[PDB]
Amino acid sequence: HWGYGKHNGPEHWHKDFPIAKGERQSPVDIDTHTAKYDPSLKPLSVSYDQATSLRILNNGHAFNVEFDDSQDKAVLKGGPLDGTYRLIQFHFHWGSLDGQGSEHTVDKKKYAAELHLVHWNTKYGDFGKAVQQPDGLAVLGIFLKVGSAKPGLQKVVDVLDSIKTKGKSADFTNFDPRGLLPESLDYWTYPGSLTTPPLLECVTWIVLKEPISVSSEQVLKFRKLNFNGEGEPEELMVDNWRPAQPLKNRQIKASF
Ligand SMILES: [Zn+2]
Repeated sequence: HWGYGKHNGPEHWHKDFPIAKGERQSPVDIDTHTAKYDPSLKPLSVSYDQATSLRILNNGHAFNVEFDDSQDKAVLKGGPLDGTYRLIQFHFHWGSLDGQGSEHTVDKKKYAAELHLVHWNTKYGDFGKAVQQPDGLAVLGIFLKVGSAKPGLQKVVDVLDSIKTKGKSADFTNFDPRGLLPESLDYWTYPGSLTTPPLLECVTWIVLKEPISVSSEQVLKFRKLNFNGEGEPEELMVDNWRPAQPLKNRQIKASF
């Protein structure tokens, strides 16, 4: 029964998911002065040439664009990672206003939104097994600021009308996630968690330093989605972000 409201939001999650108060929760504030350059970090390898998108789903918390992860089609490797992580889905977190919406923050700065590209470690065979492992997932996080339109985002914006409410899905084949990336793959990395229930501590976070720019009209269309199901009272899908959690005994490493 979790969500983002006063009554079921992030301050409540710990009662059903006690790991909400654990030692490696996400997101976190990235203090750019405290993050250390780690000259031992490899460049990221983002291999999305054969990515096979299938479907877009409104799950009542966000929308997920789902990929065929039955083979090594779209993978993330290198950087802080050992082995091969397969893309399974991406989604966003966003605000009611342009001054909030990201989950990570940079020197306490909040971006308008944040893209998460979710990948699982192929050595665990399936996603459900991977989330039970401390190195099971790699999530590539990309900040969104409001400015110029992102052309590679418009096919997503265009289909949101068709998945307005919880449980609605649409075919979403032949979408190229390379169109969502910034120019630079410079990043921060730290060990953390899923940012929604069940809040499992299974994620190597890789957060790109360079935000992508989207237009006010693009983000306005995200804010027209609904948390509710069809024929229920309208609740706009906005402010689906968890705030920054304690860093505790963790160091954030910079690739640059
Ligand atoms: Zn997310």
